[PDB]
Amino acid sequence: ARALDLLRGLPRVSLANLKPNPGSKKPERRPRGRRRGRKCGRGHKGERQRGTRPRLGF
RNA sequence: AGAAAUAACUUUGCAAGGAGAGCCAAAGCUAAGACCCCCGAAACCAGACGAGCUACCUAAGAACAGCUAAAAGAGCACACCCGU
Ligand SMILES: [Mg+2]
Ligand SMILES: [Mg+2]
Repeated sequence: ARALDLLRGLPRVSLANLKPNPGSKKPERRPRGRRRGRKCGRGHKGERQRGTRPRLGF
């Protein structure tokens, strides 16, 4: 084929070369820094923030 | 001191079928990736431990000078007790 000819002049494939397909492994989000975490997205004081808002549909 | 589903979005496989039984299917299924904090009440209920402090009670013991007065929850006043 065409690509199979490309592989001949590249380095050997091994577990040091692999990669995920771009766009698959979305990066993670952690509350650290001035953007992600100062209130970590939970908003001002209120039962929204503490994780105590009424049941779904109240 | 940011743990996780329901959908959605992205990338793969296979595609009228997907999935290694059960499930879904009028382009859908299978897989992965992403997203939901920490400290703090007065309390409540159950079972234990406490009357060597203090409140009261029981058994058997102990103390209460001297003076005045004689059988009195008597007067002055030590030990003793209390705490204006
Ligand atoms: Mg996380
Ligand atoms: Mg006693």
